[PDB]
Amino acid sequence: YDIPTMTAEAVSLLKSLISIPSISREETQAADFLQNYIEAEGMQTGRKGNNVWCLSPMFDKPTILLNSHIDTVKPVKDPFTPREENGKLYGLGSNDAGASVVSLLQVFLQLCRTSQNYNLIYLASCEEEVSGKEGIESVLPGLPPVSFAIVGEPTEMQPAIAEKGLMVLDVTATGKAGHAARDEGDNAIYKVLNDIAWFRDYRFEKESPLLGPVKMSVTVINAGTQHNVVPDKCTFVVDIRSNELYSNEDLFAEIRKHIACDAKARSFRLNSSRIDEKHPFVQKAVKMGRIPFGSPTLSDQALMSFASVKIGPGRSSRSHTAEEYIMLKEIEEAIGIYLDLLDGLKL
Amino acid sequence: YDIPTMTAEAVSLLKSLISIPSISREETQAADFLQNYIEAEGMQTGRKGNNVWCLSPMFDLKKPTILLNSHIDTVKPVFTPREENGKLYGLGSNDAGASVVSLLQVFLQLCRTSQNYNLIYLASCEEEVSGKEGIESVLPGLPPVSFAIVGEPTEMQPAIAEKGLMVLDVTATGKAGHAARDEGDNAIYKVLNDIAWFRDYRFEKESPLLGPVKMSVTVINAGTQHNVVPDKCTFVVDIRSNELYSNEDLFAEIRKHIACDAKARSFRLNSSRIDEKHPFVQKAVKMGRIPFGSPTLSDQALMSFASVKIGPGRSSRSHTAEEYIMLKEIEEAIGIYLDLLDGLKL
Ligand SMILES: [Cl-]
Ligand SMILES: [Cl-]
Ligand SMILES: [Cl-]
Ligand SMILES: [Cl-]
Ligand SMILES: [Cl-]
Ligand SMILES: [Cl-]
Repeated sequence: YDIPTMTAEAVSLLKSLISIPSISREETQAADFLQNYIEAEGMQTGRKGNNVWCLSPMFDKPTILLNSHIDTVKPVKDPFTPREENGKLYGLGSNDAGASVVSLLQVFLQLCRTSQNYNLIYLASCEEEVSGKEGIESVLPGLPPVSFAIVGEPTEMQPAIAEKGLMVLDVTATGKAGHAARDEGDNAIYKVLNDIAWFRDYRFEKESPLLGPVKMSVTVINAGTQHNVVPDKCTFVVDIRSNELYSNEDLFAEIRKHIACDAKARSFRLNSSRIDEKHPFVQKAVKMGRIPFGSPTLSDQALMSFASVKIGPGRSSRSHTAEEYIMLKEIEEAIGIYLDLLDGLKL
Repeated sequence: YDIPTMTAEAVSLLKSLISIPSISREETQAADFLQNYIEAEGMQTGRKGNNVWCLSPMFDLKKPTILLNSHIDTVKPVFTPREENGKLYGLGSNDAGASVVSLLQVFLQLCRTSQNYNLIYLASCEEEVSGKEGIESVLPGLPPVSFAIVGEPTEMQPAIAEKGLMVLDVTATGKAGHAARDEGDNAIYKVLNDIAWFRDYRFEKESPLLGPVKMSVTVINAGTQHNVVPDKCTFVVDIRSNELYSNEDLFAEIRKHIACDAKARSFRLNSSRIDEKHPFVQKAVKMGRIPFGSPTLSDQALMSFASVKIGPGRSSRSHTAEEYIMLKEIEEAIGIYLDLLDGLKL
């Protein structure tokens, strides 16, 4: 396989992508450029919103989905004009997750000219950064059944075989009005003090070797208006991160048995992910010296019910950061590693 | 003394004052009128801002001085005086024009008699908002005050104790970071034990007149987005002392228990007290008056010397729609004030 030519082409397509603003929900022009780029490779695409896909020829055999996102986080030097400096390509969305988008497509295109035991689907999803309803969630029900998926996010090409989920809970304590200088009222602030300590100290029974215990964090609180008015109402927000041993639904039910104050989940759908260690892909990865781990960062894996693994070029620490960059050498390395894992893989 | 004549003159001045709008900080015209009135009575006045005072004749520093005080400002309407059912309506009639007019008549009469003490009459402004241009601006400039009488609606019963006010802002400081990672320092978790402490602690000294120091945590705020560990959390504490502590005494104890940066908006609105064995108090009790403790702030809070709060009307009427004062209340006040002060061996 011609790695240097795939790398040189992946890098030019990424410069184009960095130059096109593609913040969550305002990704139309980037999606245009992507679709029109693939079309020029003799491939017939599919589209829904700013989500673009491409099925392999002669399908339906197990199917492997190759996926990453084209939306970016808002900025914050340089704007989004690409710049190269002694091996580094600077740009918003270069590390998270552009580098993965350009590598997987080059790999998809090369593998479409080889004889494999599986069908292959490429997907450039949108609204990943805000967990948006018109992202990946809107496309899965139309595509053919997915047997296995690779999600491209920066993991220094290490296989993330477990990923924490996300659930946000709004809790409200209702007290009673009064004069603070008198013997009147029910203080809504006092009512939530034990609740907050419980959120910080409670440990769910099942603990994961890869993600440790379920994590819960009280990160926003509000109550009261002026100093001589009894606070009637108090609201707080809990950010909850399941391990792969629990659903968001299992956690909410447990929590409602210990907390008396009204509590509501904003959603239950962004669950944790898991893939069995004997899975053929995990097994070939390990035989190639890769070290499987568990990721604390949410991705498009959370909207996938089928088995998946998170593995892509770049590093976590550069994401959502000033002067974000990807190394030309990391893209070269990613393409070659992706090719070795997939070529001759039997599910 | 001619009590009926004094009463008609006091009631006549009260009408003229009600008609002049004097919302806190905007009492210039009401103070102009009042200054002129006092000058026309043949008394030389003193003035600073909208505070008007005058001193008894032959004032000497070898005798003790009693200060008579009330305020000319009023709260915003909830001003044309009407009379109906032996009762005078208008903004500032109960709180506190009725004391203003009564104390002035009492002052002008005692100034023509021989007493063991000197007198100062003071009409202060900005009381309702405890403003800096009010009584706080005047006191350091006057001669020494042995004790003062503050005229507020107490039904001519003496308030010998008054609560103070202190507001505290406490801030916990942490460190930001990602909530799903092993990062940051949560500023909200830092304040949990503190808030329980403010609600459960009881100061050692309780008053029979005001009960114990009261503290309440009434406002809390922290955080912005769910995935970011909060690095700041601020809350507010409303604290009302009894007469057995200054606000600084309360702050020093609080700081021994709370590590988080805590800052008072001010210490200056302290509790007040006058000893039960003070001669004025003993005279009142002898006349069948019943001393009590008031939970309501007044200009007493800015006086470091001993004081008693006693005036015509009832506090239930203050700050209310259709404010009034019974004419019989001005008449009674004048006579009670004169039985108390006339011949008092200070
Ligand atoms: Cl997501
Ligand atoms: Cl109040
Ligand atoms: Cl952060
Ligand atoms: Cl998040
Ligand atoms: Cl201060
Ligand atoms: Cl005393």
